[PDB]
Amino acid sequence: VYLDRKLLTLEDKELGSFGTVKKGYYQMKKVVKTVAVKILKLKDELLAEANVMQQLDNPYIVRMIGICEAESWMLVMEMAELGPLNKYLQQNRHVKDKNIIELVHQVSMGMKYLEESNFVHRDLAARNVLLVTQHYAKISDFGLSKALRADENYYKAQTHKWPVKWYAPECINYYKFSSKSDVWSFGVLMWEAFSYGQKPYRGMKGSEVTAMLEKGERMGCPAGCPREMYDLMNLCWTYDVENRPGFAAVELRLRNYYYDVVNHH
Ligand SMILES: CNC(=O)c1nn(C)c2ccc(Nc3nccc(-n4cc(N[C@@H]5CCNC5)c(C)n4)n3)cc12
Repeated sequence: VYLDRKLLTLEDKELGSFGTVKKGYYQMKKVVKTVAVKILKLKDELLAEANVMQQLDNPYIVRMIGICEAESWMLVMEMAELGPLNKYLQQNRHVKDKNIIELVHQVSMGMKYLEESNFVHRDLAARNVLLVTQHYAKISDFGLSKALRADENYYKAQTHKWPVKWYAPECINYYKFSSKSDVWSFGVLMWEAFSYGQKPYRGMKGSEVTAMLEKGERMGCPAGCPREMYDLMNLCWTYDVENRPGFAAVELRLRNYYYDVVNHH
């Protein structure tokens, strides 16, 4: 878990600026590993974030190499070279619809695993999906993540920063976070991906988003997004937690549509 700082080389320039994200290199048993490092420069939160990641083992989740306590607290992770999914899509507007399905399906596989492992992500958004390649997505940013209690299906937040546009109505109304509330967030993530990284509920206040959802209104279908994918987004946005599908059902719908699109092309 605790890394040797002598074996870590950080780059001067930062990838993003909580703290900062920097590129580095970790001298391993034989090969040198390119890493992305979360630098605090909050400590308990970074250690809790590292503890969650240490427990996760899935191809569609960012792997943590370890933690290092130096001039600042550091979270060292395997590098996903292409960066955040939203920024990638904003910069590469010609990514094909089939490719977008492939990527959101990968996110759904990672989330199906998280749900099976009884962890709630609580910040599932396109800015928190990183690309290894144009055809390989991983989920990152476990800072708000919680291991569910053995006797409960949800995490109850004691007191209300929250990305409200990604949050299910029960998160807002009852401060209850479950895998079903991550399904809601995943619906918003699908909308962002098919909208090529555009922000959801454009120009609206958090209170206006709450009022809109309460009226039963939902975001429209993004340009070029297939009806089947929009139908899935709307299903993720099922107001009532009990009637909302879980990730096993969401991943299966995506898997089947993806292979239908693959074999049609
Ligand atoms: C803010 N800008 C960036 O992160 C970023 N910009 N560019 C150009 C990048 C290129 C590669 C990677 N590669 C990577 N590979 C593995 C892990 C990470 N991580 C990033 C976060 N936080 C960022 C804050 C919210 N979501 C992401 C965490 C926790 N891990 N990044 C990240 C970035």
